[PDB]
Amino acid sequence: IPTVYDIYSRLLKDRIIMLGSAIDDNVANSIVSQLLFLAAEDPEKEISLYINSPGGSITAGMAIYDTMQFIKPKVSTICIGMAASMGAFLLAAGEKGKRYALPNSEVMIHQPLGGAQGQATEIEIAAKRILLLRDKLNKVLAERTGQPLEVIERDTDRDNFKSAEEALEYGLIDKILTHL
Amino acid sequence: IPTVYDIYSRLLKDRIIMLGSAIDDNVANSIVSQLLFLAAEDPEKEISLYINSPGGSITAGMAIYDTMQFIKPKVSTICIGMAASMGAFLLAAGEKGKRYALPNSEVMIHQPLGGAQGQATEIEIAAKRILLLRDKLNKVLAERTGQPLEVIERDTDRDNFKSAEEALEYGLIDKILTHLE
Amino acid sequence: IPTVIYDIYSRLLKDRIIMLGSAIDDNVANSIVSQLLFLAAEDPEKEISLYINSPGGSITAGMAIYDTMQFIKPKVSTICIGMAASMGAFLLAAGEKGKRYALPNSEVMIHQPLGGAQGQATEIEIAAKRILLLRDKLNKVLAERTGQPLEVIERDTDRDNFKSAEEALEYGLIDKILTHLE
Amino acid sequence: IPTVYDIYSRLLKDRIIMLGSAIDDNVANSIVSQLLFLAAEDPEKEISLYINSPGGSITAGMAIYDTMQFIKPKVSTICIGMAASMGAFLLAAGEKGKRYALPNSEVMIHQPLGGAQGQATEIEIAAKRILLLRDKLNKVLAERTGQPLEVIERDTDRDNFKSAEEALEYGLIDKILTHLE
Amino acid sequence: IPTVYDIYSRLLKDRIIMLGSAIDDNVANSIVSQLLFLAAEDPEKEISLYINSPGGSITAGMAIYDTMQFIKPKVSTICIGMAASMGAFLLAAGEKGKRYALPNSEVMIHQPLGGAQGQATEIEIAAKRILLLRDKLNKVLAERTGQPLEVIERDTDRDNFKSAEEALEYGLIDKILTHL
Amino acid sequence: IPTVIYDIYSRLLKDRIIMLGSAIDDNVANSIVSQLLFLAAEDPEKEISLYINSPGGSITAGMAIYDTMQFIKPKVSTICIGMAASMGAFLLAAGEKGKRYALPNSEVMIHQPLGGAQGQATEIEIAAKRILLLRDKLNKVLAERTGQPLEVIERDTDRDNFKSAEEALEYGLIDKILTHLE
Amino acid sequence: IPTVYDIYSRLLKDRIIMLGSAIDDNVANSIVSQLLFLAAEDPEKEISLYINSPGGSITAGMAIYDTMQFIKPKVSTICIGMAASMGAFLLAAGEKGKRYALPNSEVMIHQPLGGAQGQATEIEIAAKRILLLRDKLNKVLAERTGQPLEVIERDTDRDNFKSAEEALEYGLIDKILTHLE
Repeated sequence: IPTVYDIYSRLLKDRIIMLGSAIDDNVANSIVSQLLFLAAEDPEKEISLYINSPGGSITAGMAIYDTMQFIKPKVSTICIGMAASMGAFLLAAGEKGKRYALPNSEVMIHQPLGGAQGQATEIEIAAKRILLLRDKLNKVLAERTGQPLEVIERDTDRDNFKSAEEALEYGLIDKILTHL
Repeated sequence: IPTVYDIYSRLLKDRIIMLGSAIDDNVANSIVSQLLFLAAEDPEKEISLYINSPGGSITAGMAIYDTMQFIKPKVSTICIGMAASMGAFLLAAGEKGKRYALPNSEVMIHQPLGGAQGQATEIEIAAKRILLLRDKLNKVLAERTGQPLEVIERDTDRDNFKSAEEALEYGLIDKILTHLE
Repeated sequence: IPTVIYDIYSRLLKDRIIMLGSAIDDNVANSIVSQLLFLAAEDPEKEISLYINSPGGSITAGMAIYDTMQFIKPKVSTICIGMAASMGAFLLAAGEKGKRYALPNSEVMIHQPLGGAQGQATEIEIAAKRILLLRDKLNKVLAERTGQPLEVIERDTDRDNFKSAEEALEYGLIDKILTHLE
Repeated sequence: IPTVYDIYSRLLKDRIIMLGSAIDDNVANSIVSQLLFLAAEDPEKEISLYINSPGGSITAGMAIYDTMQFIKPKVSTICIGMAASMGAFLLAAGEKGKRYALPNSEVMIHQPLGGAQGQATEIEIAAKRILLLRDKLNKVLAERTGQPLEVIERDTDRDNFKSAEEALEYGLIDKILTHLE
Repeated sequence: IPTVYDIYSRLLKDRIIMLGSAIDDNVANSIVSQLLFLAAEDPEKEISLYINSPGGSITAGMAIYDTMQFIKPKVSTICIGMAASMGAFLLAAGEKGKRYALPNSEVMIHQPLGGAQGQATEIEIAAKRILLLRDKLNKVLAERTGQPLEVIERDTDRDNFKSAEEALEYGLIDKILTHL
Repeated sequence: IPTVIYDIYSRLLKDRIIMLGSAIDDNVANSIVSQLLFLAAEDPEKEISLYINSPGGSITAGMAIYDTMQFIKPKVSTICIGMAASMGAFLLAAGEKGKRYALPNSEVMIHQPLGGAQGQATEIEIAAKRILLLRDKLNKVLAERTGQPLEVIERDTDRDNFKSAEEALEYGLIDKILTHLE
Repeated sequence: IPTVYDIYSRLLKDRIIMLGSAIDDNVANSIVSQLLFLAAEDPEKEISLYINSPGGSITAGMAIYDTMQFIKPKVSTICIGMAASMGAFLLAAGEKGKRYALPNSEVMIHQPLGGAQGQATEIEIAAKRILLLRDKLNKVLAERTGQPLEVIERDTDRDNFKSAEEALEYGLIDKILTHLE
């Protein structure tokens, strides 16, 4: 980032948030803070969230997600480059009707990844958790896309890569931008 | 973090503290300092503490906890994303009636983790300590939630994960926010 | 990066010039896209110049830049200075047709995508199928930008293909080889 | 931390010093510098030193200690979270009558830790030193607490963990907070 | 570096660029940017490029080189301390007649270094490349020095170290400064 | 290091106070010497105070400080706060005779030089000869500063020698033990 | 390095350059830049270069050296603490008559260090180079000191450590200071 004053900061002035990295507790905390701030400046005006991320932590993602739905402003999402795992999720969380993607953008969805370690009990505790998480997310996706849960389930069994059009068709995005 | 003033700093101007990392001596020291500062600016106005943390050091946590109860202002807590171990604890420490959580927030509670090393004596010294710590915390939770000690004890024997509603039911939060203002 | 005259790269951005002099990854892409978006907001009418000296990078990170370039109103002129390979070469070719330059000793290299699979037969197939489409997708874009028929681009990028400024001009990657600015 | 003026710095403006880390030559040097600075701004006004530290170097600690007793201002200490080894020591060094601690604060005291390496002679040189150090410190504690040396000696043979009340009873703190004002 | 407002920056104010490190994509990018900037401030005034470098990437070097020949201003070069590989090259790229070097400066030239790895084909692809690179550079040197290609070729077979005078004689520099 | 107007240590320098609270190496010496030189340029008349809490350091780095102290016009007062060993102790003793203080529980340790040789017999001899002279050189300086006869300093620094504030006062390292700042 | 404006920078304002580290391409580049800058501000006024360095790269050194002789201003050198290898060299490069050193300063000179690796040819290429370098430097030293080349050669065969006086006698410095101003 070129200190022209942060570049990303000047862009925030026009109500634009840039997510171009993996999603972890830290990134989430920043983006959530940006969202909260924008909502305080003008809870009326729209917000744009560009997304080019490989995914990240399930919780960190939901923090962003909920924050988006929580604030008054409508958050428009634009998948630029690539949006997978939570990244894809967040793209779909954008205000229905304002979820865009560029021509060669790419989108990928899949079931949750995790790990258990310890006693049988402990592992069960973790397996039960992740499974609910999977179920919780799939349901959210169903609403955002329109696909029936059954589909989302079978479709995210393994890495599912989709093109912008394929993404439009599935119900992840609403339109493919070409000129600004 | 952006500089459009430090972002987290501008948010502090509206009396909002952001905890989005593990809790250690350092983080505790920062948040306590923020709380103390806010209390000096206007000991009358409310304070909001967003929480998305995996937990941390028992002592570092209590430092925050006590500081919250100590200052005049009422600290409102909002679990955003995830609050476990001390994180969950702090969420519950928020002014009764103003402890919120978002729809897909998640909350986990459990007994303390630690380690002993050395002579039998030394290990006993540590085992006796941690056990009291566990007991001390559990009692605090009982008050904050309303659950009887017995329950908190049995319920935190091993990692206990709860949804926002499950959290509301247990007495950790008071309401699940969905719309702002 | 010398502090004053404040980032030098920043002062250069003031004259609407973006410098890409490193590999291309999610991070770099994010910065450059941000610069492009910013410039388009300042004056969607004026031209933009993107100097390029990069070894290539992530396919996605690249397309992000690519699409952003085609997306914004301003016309993005590209100048291969030193070296432009993989996505780097690609981006050079994405510059507004007619304003894609390269200096005398610039060098340009193109090739098919690199990647890796790991896991069950299924998983590997999933990856092989993906990369292959990616290759195909990119090759098509190149055909348009260069004028070469897909067939050529395919056979020509089977293995690292190094080209000189002239060879690059001939292939249709650049339009002119700059020599001075008086 | 957050820059809204560094936060720890703004807090120093109200004459408050934050010790929330282990104590080493470096930390000591910073805190001593802060103390000296505050004494130059107004040698009349009180100073507050919040403490949440695991302890540290015996010398680094004494530097702070002496500096506290040296300057004109009276240094009030507040154990927030946890104060052990030198940390505990410093808490006890606070101006008698103004050594506080919050509800769930925790305090631990113990004899010195060290190491020798080399020739018999060299080890003896080190053993003789540390032993005097132990003795020197114990005496200081006796004065600050009121306990007779005999007690301090036997009581710090091995890690001794105390609760806020237990700490009040021993004579380490004077009062336990709860509500500011 | 110390503040004067950076020191290397204040020196840039008098139109002086300092190259005192190896040459890599990054360094090249910085220096090229400095050159472009200076050319925008006053395409009429001269520019001075002090050089004390062990060499670097062939491409990173050429980027600098071409940029020097490309801009309107004349770039004067001064080898201070040591200039080898590309470093030497850049010294020779300075505006003919204004390529200086201090008394105990030292200059070294040599053929390109690189590496191949993989299938016979792949290695051939790399060998063919580097060889052309060598040839390309040698030709550039011939022009800048005046030496016939034949000489440059045989002379750079292995590390060739030259003193300021030896450098003057070869045609790399034009004069050895004593006290400006 | 809390920046507040501005870095704590800097504001303290404004009142002519230098803080040495770390080991002594080429770097630290360079900073402290620079501070001393600066203070001497601001007012070569006014006194300077050098607080010391250091484990010691490089013999040369130390002497650099030492000489600089004796070199400048201002009189440098030293205060051992916490601990002063090896060069640290040395520097404390270098303070203007009469203004070398120490707090109640300060501690001071002195000892002969530490080093290492490596290589040919010759090379090792070169190093052994050097360090020995260094030891001798320093001991002499200490004799003057303390008042103790060389013989004593020699025998007394054969192995780590730890001294209390009083023991330090008695030896002649400090002049008075402070109790009030005033 | 305390920000008063930075100490080293304020010192540069009075035309003083501080070299207190090993000498490498980077340090050389900085010091050269400082020298060039000072020469632009007032090519008439003298410049002082304090030196406390263990030595460094032969080329990095020469860059400084030549730059010193190149600029109009006369560069006065002061060995403070220690000056070895190139460091010693630079001390000797100071304007004859203004090369000082403090009482306990120390100065060490020696022949060049390096390394070869590869084919016989390659090694010869390097051996031939370093040898010329040694010869080149020795000659410079002869001029600066007054000693005949033969002496410098034999005298730097192996690490040669000299005291301030020994340094004065050899012709490296001109006077040993003892009172500034």
